[PDB]
Amino acid sequence: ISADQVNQIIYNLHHDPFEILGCHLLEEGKNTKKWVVRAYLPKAEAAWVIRPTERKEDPMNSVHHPNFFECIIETPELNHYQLKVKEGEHEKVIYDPYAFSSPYLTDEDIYLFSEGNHHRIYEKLGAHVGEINGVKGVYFAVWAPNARNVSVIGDFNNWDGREHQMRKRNYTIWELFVPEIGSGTVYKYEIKNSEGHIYEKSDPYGFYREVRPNTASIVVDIDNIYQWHDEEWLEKRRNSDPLKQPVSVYEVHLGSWLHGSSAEKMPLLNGEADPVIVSEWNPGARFLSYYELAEKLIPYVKDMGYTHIELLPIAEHPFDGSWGYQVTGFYSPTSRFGRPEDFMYFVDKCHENGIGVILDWVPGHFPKDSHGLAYFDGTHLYEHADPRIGEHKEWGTLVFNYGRHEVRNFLVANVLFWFDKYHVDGIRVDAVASMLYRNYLRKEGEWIANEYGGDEHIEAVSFIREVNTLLFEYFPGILSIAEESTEWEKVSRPVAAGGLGFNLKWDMGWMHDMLDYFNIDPYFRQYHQNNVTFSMLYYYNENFMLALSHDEIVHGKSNMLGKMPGDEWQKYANVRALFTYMYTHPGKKTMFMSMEFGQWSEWNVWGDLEWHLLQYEPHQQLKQFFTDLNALYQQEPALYTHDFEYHGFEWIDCNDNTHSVVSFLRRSDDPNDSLVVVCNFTPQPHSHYRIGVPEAGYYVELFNSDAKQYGGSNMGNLGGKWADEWSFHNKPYSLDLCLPPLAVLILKLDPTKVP
Ligand SMILES: [Mg+2]
Ligand SMILES: [Mg+2]
Ligand SMILES: [Mg+2]
Ligand SMILES: [Mg+2]
Repeated sequence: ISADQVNQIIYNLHHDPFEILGCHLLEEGKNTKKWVVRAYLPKAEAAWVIRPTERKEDPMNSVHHPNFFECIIETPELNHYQLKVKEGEHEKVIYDPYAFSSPYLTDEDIYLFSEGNHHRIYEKLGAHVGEINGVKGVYFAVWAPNARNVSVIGDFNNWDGREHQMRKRNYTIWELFVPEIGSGTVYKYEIKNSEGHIYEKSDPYGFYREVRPNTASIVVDIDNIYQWHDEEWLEKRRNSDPLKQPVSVYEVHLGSWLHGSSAEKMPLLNGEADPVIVSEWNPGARFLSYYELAEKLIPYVKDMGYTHIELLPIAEHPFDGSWGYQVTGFYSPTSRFGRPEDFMYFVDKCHENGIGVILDWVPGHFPKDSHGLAYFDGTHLYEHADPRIGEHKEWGTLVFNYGRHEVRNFLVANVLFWFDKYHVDGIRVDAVASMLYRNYLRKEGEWIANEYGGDEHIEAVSFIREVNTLLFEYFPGILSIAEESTEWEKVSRPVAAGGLGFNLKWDMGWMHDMLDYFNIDPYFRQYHQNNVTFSMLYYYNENFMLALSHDEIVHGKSNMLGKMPGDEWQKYANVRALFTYMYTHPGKKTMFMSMEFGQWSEWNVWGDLEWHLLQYEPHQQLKQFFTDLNALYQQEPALYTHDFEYHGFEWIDCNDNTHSVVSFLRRSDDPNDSLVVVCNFTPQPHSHYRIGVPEAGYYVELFNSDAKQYGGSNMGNLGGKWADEWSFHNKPYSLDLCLPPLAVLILKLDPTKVP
């Protein structure tokens, strides 16, 4: 490029910067092409072009001006890239602001979508504010290849689409530009199918939706509604390995954490709306907005000390009682809690407080509701036509045709969408087995095998691998968490190693072992010592997340206290011992709202949590317990640097079944960060109990779950204990401990202590 062209850009004299900025073809070779990407990045000193799907990165060079950059790249196609931009000591990664010169679908967009590889399809499908032929308006586009006709109906034409019939492009996608309407427009698509039947559909790629049970889509100017402040969070994430950090997740169902009064409006970020009543049977209650949740949930979490919030599915869903797991509006955060920019504000405020956001994401199925994706164009479009692979009959839902390119693309791009537009830090996928098996919840003679005779759902395995390949290329540093309940192998291993590409898997066997164990009367736990220790046998086959989830405190299973035997003191003590063990056992941690304050009743998705319990000392003490435990977890490297290496854990003794006592070490990089953990899972105290330790010296009692401030009896070692030169458990030194009842101790060598 010339200096004159540069200067035109720098001084805002150029007639159309898209002519120069963005990605432009320079030449075509025999087997490749030469491209330039240009960027004007005021205040940046350096920039790179990332091609995350090829795992490449090329520096950009300043050209004529220190803030004007170019990068020449040879490759057959340059569809997928990001700009990494350094301003002083800080780096951000963004999509190219000049990527798309027009709001309409190009030939190239259509080709990539036809092939299943348009990672940014949601920039063109759906509804977008823009300009065509000189006039501002909204561009609508929808995939419906077998429809006979499609029209845009909405507020702007009183729901009569005769003058807003769409144009079909390439036998596949319908479009229309509507001048002089903007964000806030309410609409649907009116489709006529091959039989002549006329019906109404919400926008599959819609960005916002009326409040259930209404279903019209609403136009959002998604790139001009919110100003983020989380660049430093996003930089640290991208440059860190979350597997080597503390990860303690507070799992939350937004609709049922806390309710407000329906006698007032729902406040929004700089605005308000009518209240959304929780149900017809509880009409005095409304949901809190994303905005109110930012102001209330986030400081609550921060003070408790969790590193992450995990949300039950926030994608738009018609029935509260599905908990969000039957989604019909995959590209919009539920309108129960306000607008897209209110959820953006929630995430930005998490990041300001140093808290990450994990979304439960639901690619496995979708419900039959007629506004949604089902039978979209008068054919089996999103779902597979064969009910043996396209329906989950026991659930009454439909299963995506993962082999069909445009369906694969809908979902792959949807996962990316949440990380792009809403800056989330992770996803969690429930019931991964439901996708992986062609015989899932199907009787003999009612499913068919794959092309090799097996039960593996090949197309679904390929989709999962593609999702996780792409996610980590575009957004390194994120969490991709699976729950897979059939011992499918290598769930949390890289795709190139034959895995499914997740980086963490819920340890469901661990969860069952613990909750079954703790539910046993303590005298009988001697017959089930193996529940305590067994999960360490397979532990290194995956990267495990230790999750005690929402699913465990519903349907007659009781809340945590209710699972435990004994009198009220012992029930609390059991909860503290279980969770101290959980936080000291190798693996990352997840627990569900209400567990941290000892709610007695099961989680009820139709009400809110029993916050009044925190008026009382025992609940307050348990909450302080969790606060201190989260703090300890973040403060002790041996609890998080080596979760997934043999070095990070070793049993000291796990053979005393007759007293339900086990002990173990956790280690990190520094040998002085080693921790000694001792568990007593009966109510019998022990005044002298010997445990082998690896070094001489004074072992401080760093944590004790029987402390009086946690509701315990305050038994313990009065600060700590000198090791004896007295070999035990095959170690040269040993501690003569007092073990409190139904309690866990954590001890740590203070090598500077005065003898
Ligand atoms: Mg009509
Ligand atoms: Mg399940
Ligand atoms: Mg057993
Ligand atoms: Mg309530």
